[PDB]
Amino acid sequence: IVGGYTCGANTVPYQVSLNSGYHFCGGSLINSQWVVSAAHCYKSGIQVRLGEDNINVVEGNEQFISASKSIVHPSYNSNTLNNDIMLIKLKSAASLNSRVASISLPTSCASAGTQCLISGWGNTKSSGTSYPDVLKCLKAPILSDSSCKSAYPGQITSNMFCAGYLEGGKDSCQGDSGGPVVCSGKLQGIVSWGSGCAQKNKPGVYTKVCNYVSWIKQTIASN
Ligand SMILES: [Ca+2]
Repeated sequence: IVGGYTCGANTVPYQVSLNSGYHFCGGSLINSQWVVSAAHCYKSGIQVRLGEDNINVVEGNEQFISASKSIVHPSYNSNTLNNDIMLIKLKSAASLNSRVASISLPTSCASAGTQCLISGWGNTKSSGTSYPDVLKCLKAPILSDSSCKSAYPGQITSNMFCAGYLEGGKDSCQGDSGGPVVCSGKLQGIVSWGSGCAQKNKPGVYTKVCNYVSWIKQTIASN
């Protein structure tokens, strides 16, 4: 997160860190046994870390649970990042409490102009590199489809939306991928891609979660 703020410990209780020896992506807990993340975050050997603030210090609210199964979206295209979504099942159910909690799925697609909360442990610099230890937060609006497409000609599909600031300075970044965009208490987005971070006229591009609720629900019901 570039240009955001320090969330505070466990203020984002659905935020997970995906760990393969080191943090490499975010994710969102959607029930006691399932996490949603970005397909481009896929790898084997994932451990899900819940209850994290400082990802380098055991502070007392963590749950570390290995993944039993990963499901990349059937139509994920890594070349175009279309359908950049994946589900991860936990080997055991997380213990849910106020600091570890699931985020509701949308019942409809949110609108341009809605303010959302984006969070992650990604890079905090736009021309440089500094990875934080504690969770960073950004409040940012969904941008119109037309300004999104104008910013990224030939690249924005019906499964993507832009959020952030065309003036630059405030954005998600490398290492935030897979994490949440939450608007009015619903998971509307997954951190997916962008050109650099926090650059003028290059806002963040997010997986449009509302398109995937039927796939998420039926996948969870049968796995
Ligand atoms: Ca920790």
